[PDB]
Amino acid sequence: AKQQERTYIMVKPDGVQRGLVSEVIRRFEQRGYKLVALKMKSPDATLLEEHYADLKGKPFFPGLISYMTSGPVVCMVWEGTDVVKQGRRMLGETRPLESNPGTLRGDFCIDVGRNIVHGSDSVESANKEISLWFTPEEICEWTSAQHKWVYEQ
Amino acid sequence: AKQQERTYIMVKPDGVQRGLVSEVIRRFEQRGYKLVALKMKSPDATLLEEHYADLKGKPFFPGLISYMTSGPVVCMVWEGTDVVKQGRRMLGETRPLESNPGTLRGDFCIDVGRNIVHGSDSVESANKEISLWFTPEEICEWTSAQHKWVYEQ
Amino acid sequence: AKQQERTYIMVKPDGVQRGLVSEVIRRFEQRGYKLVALKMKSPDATLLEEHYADLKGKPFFPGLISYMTSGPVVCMVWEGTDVVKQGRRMLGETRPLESNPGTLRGDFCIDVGRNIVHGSDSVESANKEISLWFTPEEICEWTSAQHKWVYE
Amino acid sequence: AKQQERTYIMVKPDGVQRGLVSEVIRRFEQRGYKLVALKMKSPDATLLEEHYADLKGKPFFPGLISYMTSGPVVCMVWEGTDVVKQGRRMLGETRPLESNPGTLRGDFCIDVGRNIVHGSDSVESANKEISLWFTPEEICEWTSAQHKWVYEQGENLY
Amino acid sequence: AKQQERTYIMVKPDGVQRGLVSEVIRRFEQRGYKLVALKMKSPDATLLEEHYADLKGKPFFPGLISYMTSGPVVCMVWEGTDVVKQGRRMLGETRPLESNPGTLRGDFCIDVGRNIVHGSDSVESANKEISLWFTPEEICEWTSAQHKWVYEQ
Amino acid sequence: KQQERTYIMVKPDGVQRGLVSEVIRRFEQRGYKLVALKMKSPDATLLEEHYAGLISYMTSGPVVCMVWEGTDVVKQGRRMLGETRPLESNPGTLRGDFCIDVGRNIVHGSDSVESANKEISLWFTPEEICEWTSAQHKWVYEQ
Repeated sequence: AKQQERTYIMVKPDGVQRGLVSEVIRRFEQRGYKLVALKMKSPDATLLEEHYADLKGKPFFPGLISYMTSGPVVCMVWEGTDVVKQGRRMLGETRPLESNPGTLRGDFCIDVGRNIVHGSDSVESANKEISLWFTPEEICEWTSAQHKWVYEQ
Repeated sequence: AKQQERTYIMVKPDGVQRGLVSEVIRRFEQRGYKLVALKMKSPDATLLEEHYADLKGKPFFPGLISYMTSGPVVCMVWEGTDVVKQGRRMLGETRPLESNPGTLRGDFCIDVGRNIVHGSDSVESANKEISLWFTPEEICEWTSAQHKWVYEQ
Repeated sequence: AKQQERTYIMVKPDGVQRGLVSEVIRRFEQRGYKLVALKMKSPDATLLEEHYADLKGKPFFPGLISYMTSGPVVCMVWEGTDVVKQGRRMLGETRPLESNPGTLRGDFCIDVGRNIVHGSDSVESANKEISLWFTPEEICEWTSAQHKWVYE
Repeated sequence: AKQQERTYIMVKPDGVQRGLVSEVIRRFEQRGYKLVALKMKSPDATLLEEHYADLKGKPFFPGLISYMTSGPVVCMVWEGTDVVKQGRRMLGETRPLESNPGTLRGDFCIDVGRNIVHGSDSVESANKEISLWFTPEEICEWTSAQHKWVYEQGENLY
Repeated sequence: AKQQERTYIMVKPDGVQRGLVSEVIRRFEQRGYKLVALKMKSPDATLLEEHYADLKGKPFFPGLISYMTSGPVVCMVWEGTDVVKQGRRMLGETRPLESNPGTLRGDFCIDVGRNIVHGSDSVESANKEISLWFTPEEICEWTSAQHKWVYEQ
Repeated sequence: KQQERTYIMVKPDGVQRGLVSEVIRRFEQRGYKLVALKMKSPDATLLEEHYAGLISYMTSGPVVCMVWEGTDVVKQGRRMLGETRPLESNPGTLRGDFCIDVGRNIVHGSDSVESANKEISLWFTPEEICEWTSAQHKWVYEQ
């Protein structure tokens, strides 16, 4: 069951605009994490408001939703051991100015509000996010040919 | 109307297995072409049989369909001037042994039956393929920040 | 004589805006060619009008000049055997739609009017271009540590 | 203003000799920092002596000046929020043996005396360095097409 | 003398299977370390048991040896100042889940049992490993053209 | 068919210029299988047979010797290296991306299957060939 952990990764509108979709996918793909769902979407405010439900009511919330509807996003689900936490380490710290070289934000970003990508903060949050952005039918079950070389039996 | 041209690009099951999704996307993204639709899918045989309708009744057709259902694929639509023909030039010749270094198949492939990616062969094919794989609601309308720097006025 | 050939390479305002300066430099640097002059510049119209003198009078000319002053450019001189021709090959055809994958234009662009970079079309052209865009004191004389491994 | 902060980055003779000019530029360019000045130069000993003014008197000083005049350098000015501090971070520690993988020095260097690049250590030093290595006429202002995607709305805009 | 320090680096079977030989070499080559010995080998269990002598008796030991003989390895010797310590830092922590982005394991690995590469842990163990895996006749003496630009003399 | 092998060698200039990883990458990423590899300082006698001023350069530093396996690897290998003369080679090839002089063209590749078999047996012993099966075999090749 451990290798079956999943996380939700989203390239934010700035990531798409700046031509960083392939780079975000590369960090996960080259690591041995398995891509099990993927779509480009122009979500409406209602969907984004549920994604960010924990931030409702905060003064910056309306601006956040407006910004998140200003361009398309790329939604992904990745599967593998500890992918939630590893996913977060690969993105960098929330603030690019605190992120290290070698991370996505540390390599490509400057402002916290333009930090190109979102990753689930916990397995529980991942499960919520995955079900919000994808139907079960959109999640593609497959077995990697490199499984026995990425994981110990 | 020439900038509006679109083509259908699909990472085949071998491209997904070999971890080349990011590389295929990169070739288009870095060129200035605009990603307008994207999804991972496990298509059933009926959708693939329509995609490959012109090959129906060829002796290799059954094996092609079985192969194309042997892992997930990544479906994409790219937009920009001459994208059908340029997309094909970037993929390389159909046969990897005839493809030049610098092209996707020339860099990454050996066998014509394991040639990692599909690109529409013509504007007519592209229009058919786009509407076969995607509904209009899955196509994302957006304007790239770099438009005026990729295209002349 | 051969090894001292020089060409003029210029990242155009779209190349700079699209963050392709490092990539243009890499194609030459990794090839073993020697960078002997480099500067970012905002040329005035009078210089651009001399650079494009043969085009003066064409309907698109004023627009070309305004476009070429719309952002800074990166000016370079590269040195090495057959650098003019090899530089043009590495850039790809002038028209990106006719340029092959593996070339700068084949990899990165689409419209001939947004074709990110210029390289001299011949040694004759290079001599003219280098003299127009650089002063002799801006050319840096040096010997590469890999010279004996790049050249026989 | 915050977004207008600038730093001086210089590829040292070893960085040029080892073919690392493009890689140094890439780290800044891909990050959204704006290149506003750039030139290759073979500076006179006196310019370098002024650049390292506060190292005069040190036994290694003559040696440092001779080394820094041993090949051309590439001078740059980069602009963006926190560019001085982020620039240093991207370069890695001064000592390559203390620098982490992913930084320029950690990926490409071994010896502190051959550490390929210099970055201003502070805003004060950066302004001094920019003025020493470039004239105001060499600074080429511009606004990036990607500005609104690299930066959020700036605060206290008049 | 300090510039003459050497370490033993080995791409394990998973690193070879996953196509990561060029990437391991790149990390050392681009840093200015000097490659002085290199070979692909399918070692006998006897050689591996001596390599892993400190682990004899552990319950996983027989399984480790059978794993390490399940595909070829690539053996290397690198030379330069502090290469043992720097080499380990470039590989990352033993555990990929603790390794930082930018390191080999942090970029490409997930399971500690499939952590693609080995590096000597000390000058003492490096000297033992080098003489275990290579004869003196396989070590190539040469001087890099970039020596005076990598090192201050 | 898929068992075809070729001999690729990084010449002393390729090693000196830090291009070993890149030569390996071009073959590795293509799906070709590395079955033999070694760094060596061959003597004049091995070099004279191989080539039956050149011998001096070819002994001026170490080389990296390789055997790659896969369908059409001799011809595809040559294509990936580029034309013998770098000034005739296209961008995307190793010599077209990294070289200028024919006498400093960083790499050698067998020109035919017959030459490859001869070169492999000249530069490697049978015991140095490592046979294995790639986990990606069924995705690189059609059954």
